[PDB]
Amino acid sequence: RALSAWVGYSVLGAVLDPTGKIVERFTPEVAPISEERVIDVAPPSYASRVGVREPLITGVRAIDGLLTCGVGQRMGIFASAGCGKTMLMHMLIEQTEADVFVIGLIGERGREVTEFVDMLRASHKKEKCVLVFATSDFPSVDRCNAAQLATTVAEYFRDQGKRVVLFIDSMTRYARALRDVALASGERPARRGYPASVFDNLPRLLERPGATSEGSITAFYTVLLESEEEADPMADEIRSILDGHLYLSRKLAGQGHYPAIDVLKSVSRVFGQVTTPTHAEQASAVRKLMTRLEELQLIDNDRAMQMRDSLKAWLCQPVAQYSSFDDTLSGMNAFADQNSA
Ligand SMILES: Nc1ncnc2c1ncn2[C@@H]1O[C@H](COP(=O)(O)OP(=O)(O)O)[C@@H](O)[C@H]1O
Repeated sequence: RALSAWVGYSVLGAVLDPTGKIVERFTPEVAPISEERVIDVAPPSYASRVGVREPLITGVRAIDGLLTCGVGQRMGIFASAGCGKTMLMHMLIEQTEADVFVIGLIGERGREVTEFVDMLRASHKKEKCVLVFATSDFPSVDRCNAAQLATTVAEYFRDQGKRVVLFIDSMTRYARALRDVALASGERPARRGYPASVFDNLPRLLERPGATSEGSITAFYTVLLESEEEADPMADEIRSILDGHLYLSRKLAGQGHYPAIDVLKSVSRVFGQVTTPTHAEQASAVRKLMTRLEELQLIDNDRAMQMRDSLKAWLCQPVAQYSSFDDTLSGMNAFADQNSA
């Protein structure tokens, strides 16, 4: 399982199978610069990293205002079917300003992999993106190697001083792949099916992104919620290792409200660390306003109803639209002024 892969500028604008071989390109080769690297390497020493200080502007108002991410943070995207998470990923790719984008699709159906590649084909920052994939037809070993290879490419470009963003689709599937790889060997599984090595190996992958002296890997990890929430232990044991999490709602999805971000169910554990005190005050004000508006739900009724509509309209944002951080904060200020009255 512990394989070596060839990474570098040669795979910029390219699709990789779980072994590091280029199986497709959507732009010419940027430069023939490569490196052989072990894809299951240990995370950087806790004493060598720099703290999550700077924020990462993702262009989305619901994130920049109430859930601001940090350069080096490890965010989670919690979704079920039809919550709109893949268009959220493409939105983040388009709007965010970063040197390199690295997507890692794990256990996805090959149709969806092709669809995402074709989406990357039309992006105007396509030469920055590197896709790594492992379809269902691949063994669990290769689905695991896919996420490890994506993290390794991100690490390569981090050591080059570049600002790197890393997506991993379905951390659930990488967890299940580690579980299956361990179970295929002599490993004992009484903990909800997952043996001991799974819980040591998940954070080993999660603790690799993060800011360094120069160069950084901000990472997003997606988690499937099934359609129950009564039986979902892996989601909650994954949320604990993340520096925040994004909750996507089937409710606002069925409404047509995208990004289907439930702001109240979400948090960025680096928000206060990457936001100015003014922004931090306005965020708490808008949070109180939202909790008051949803707490009320069963001339004082009319104003508050038009206010709920105004706020939900401000939170809604098509992937075409882009909002700068200044305008985002200008909207935050208005919806805080409303809380002050
Ligand atoms: N600009 C848009 N206008 C209307 N609907 C949109 C737009 N962008 C995304 N959607 C909705 O997002 C949904 C796709 O969700 P999807 O990303 O496939 O969720 P998942 O990734 O969890 O499968 C579609 O049903 C579509 O209605």
